[PDB]
Amino acid sequence: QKSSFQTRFNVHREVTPVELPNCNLVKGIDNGSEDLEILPNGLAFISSGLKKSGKILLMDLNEKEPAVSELEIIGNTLDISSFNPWGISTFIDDDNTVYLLVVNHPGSSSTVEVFKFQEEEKSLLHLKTIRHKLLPSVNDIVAVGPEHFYATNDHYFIDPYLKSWEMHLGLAWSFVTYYSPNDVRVVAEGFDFANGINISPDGKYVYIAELLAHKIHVYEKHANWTLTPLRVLSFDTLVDNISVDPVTGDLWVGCHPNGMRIFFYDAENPPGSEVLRIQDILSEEPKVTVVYAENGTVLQGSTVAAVYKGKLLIGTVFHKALYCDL
Ligand SMILES: [Br-]
Ligand SMILES: [Br-]
Ligand SMILES: [Ca+2]
Ligand SMILES: [Ca+2]
Repeated sequence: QKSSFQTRFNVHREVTPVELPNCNLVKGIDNGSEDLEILPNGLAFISSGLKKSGKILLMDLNEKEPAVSELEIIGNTLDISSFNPWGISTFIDDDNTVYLLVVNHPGSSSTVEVFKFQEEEKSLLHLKTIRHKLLPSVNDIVAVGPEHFYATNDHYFIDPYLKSWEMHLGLAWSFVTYYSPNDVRVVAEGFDFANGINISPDGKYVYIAELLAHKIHVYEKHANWTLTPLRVLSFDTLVDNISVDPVTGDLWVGCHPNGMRIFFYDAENPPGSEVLRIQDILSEEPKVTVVYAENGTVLQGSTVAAVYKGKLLIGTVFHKALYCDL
């Protein structure tokens, strides 16, 4: 028991540094940047202020030193006042409309909010609130249409007091749901805190991070939307969000080296950050490289990292964000 805790929360881990030439804190990000996603054109959406307001931020990564702006959410179908965004995902339709899907925790429950991005206006037009009995505790999603996605539930329970028991007992009842207007079903289950999720650029593989098991599961994804287990990779770190580079298919993964520091926050012992790159994920020996790692004297609690034209943007649960030369 105390032993399965020590191993799940990686309570002994310390971080060997892995430095990058020229990293700057992103001015204006001080209360989290837990998930982010960069469009083919170099615009980056970042969710923030996870639990100032909850906000969706925008950076144009083509700029020299991109400044962050807050997107204005418009519409009457959403109460912005309890907006508490977590994972996000984007979907670009055949006419090039950009949809942004955002996991929301307005109180103890979960929804997925769907927005249309209005580029000229720098605004997000709310379209729909999605909720469902198979989306009890949503952590992140990956969109495969305007209202179609796979979602991880990082717990089975909705009530925060039961969630906490569920996590501490190690039930491993976290699960993944495929959501679409006519067909919502469980596609995988039995995880110890499923969390990041993404898809290969050809749509044939789904990747799921299992935070407290320290694993990334690769599933074949089929024409009828079902998933079947294909590979599992293991790590000496808590894997959080997965980003996928569209040119190569590489995974870029934000990680928490030591789970004690990220789960029991202590300002005198803050969590560090760590970013992995994973290549040739189907091969017999996937290539895993630590691209960036530190103990938190600069960036605390890295959750996500993605690359665009030689630059690496790294977000955190509740702290800052870093933009680096690769
Ligand atoms: Br519940
Ligand atoms: Br750490
Ligand atoms: Ca995401
Ligand atoms: Ca997370």
